[PDB]
Amino acid sequence: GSFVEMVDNLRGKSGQGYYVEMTVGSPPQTLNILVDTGSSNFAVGAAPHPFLHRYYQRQLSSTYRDLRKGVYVPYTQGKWEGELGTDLVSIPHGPNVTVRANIAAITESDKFFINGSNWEGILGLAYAEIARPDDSLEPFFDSLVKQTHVPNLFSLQLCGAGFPLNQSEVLASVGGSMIIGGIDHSLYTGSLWYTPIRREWYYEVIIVRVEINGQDLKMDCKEYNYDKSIVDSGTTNLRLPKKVFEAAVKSIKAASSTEKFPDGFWLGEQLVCWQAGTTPWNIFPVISLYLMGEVTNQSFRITILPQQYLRPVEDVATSQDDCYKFAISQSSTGTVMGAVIMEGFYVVFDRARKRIGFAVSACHVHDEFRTAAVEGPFVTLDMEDCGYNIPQTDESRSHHHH
Ligand SMILES: CN1C(=O)[C@]2(CC(C)(C)Oc3ccc(-c4cccc(Cl)c4)cc32)N=C1N
Ligand code: NI
Ligand code: NI
Repeated sequence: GSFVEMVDNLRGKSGQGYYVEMTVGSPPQTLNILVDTGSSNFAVGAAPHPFLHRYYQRQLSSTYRDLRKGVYVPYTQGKWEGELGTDLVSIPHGPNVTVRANIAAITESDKFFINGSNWEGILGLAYAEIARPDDSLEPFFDSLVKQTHVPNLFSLQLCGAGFPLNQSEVLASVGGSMIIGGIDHSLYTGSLWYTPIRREWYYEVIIVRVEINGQDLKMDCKEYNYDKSIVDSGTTNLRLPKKVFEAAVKSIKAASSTEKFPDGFWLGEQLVCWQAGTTPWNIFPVISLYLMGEVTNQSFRITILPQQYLRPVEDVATSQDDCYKFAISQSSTGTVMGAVIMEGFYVVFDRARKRIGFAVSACHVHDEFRTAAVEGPFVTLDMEDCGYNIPQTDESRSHHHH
């Protein structure tokens, strides 16, 4: 219940992801790698790029093997692509093991790397189903478990920033822990509650109820999971399906109505500020997501504060003020529980038992009046099915799974 060596092994800049130090090759080449529960490839910069100080040099590794197959991964704003291979991989502030893993050597990319983020690659921690080019490319965590005696579980404590801030010219530093193979009891307090992983592709879960400041949104619960709900350390915001987003914003606007913010604020495109230390936290409501319990007809709730959904961004021009970005945003691809959710909680990705645990994080930002909370059970007699079934395309139906 104590993993001192892996506590505080995450770093990053606010809004630019949390990364862990990894080594690749023989002798070990250190890179900073974004921890991403929303994808399933281990992919690292492997050629010069303007935003990289360093990259994986395959020619310098005696243990590198080329798989003689390329990989191309487009997404909304751009792409990464490169060459598949295997090499020896370790996590210096992780388990004392070295594994041979698939590595996608990124040779070309567009709007992938971010100036100043300080990471050079991505560690996709989700399941094989969503790996590229296909599900036969074994993800890193699968290789780790198979090759070692590391328990099939990892846990994440993402610790977000708060005012006062150290620097005006750079983004706020963030920290956290990725405990590989276990649960560290110093990272949480109170009860640890589990929700089932609905299906092993993304870390998919089911939300059964949503409340804003104690008030039920009263929507068909399938709307909350349209077309999926996932836990994603590779997303900054809490992202909500259109209908849910609009309902949530209406409620948050109403509660906070003493303050008249520009439309740009609610779109996440503009900061709002108060004089240092005077932020009226109490005018902003708590948000509770009720997640399906392990027991039929049970749920538990995770509750977050405005300290989680209003992200601190220090303004060079107004460094005397505390300024915030609204970090709840609209989705067309379902609910995404990103850093806005995860920074409230210690989150246990219990792959062995097909479940995700939540407990109050020992590092969450709060005040003297309210705390992020994990509470249950809530019993609902004859609880409905809140899961959505994504329409099956012919292309996906046509795949064989041998
Ligand atoms: C949603 N999501 C992505 O778009 C993605 C997809 C992938 C192809 C792995 O590329 C990236 C790259 C950077 C970030 C990023 C960039 C800045 C901050 C953060 Cl948290 C992540 C997120 C992703 N992984 C995700 N989970
Ligand atoms: Ni080191
Ligand atoms: Ni076949």
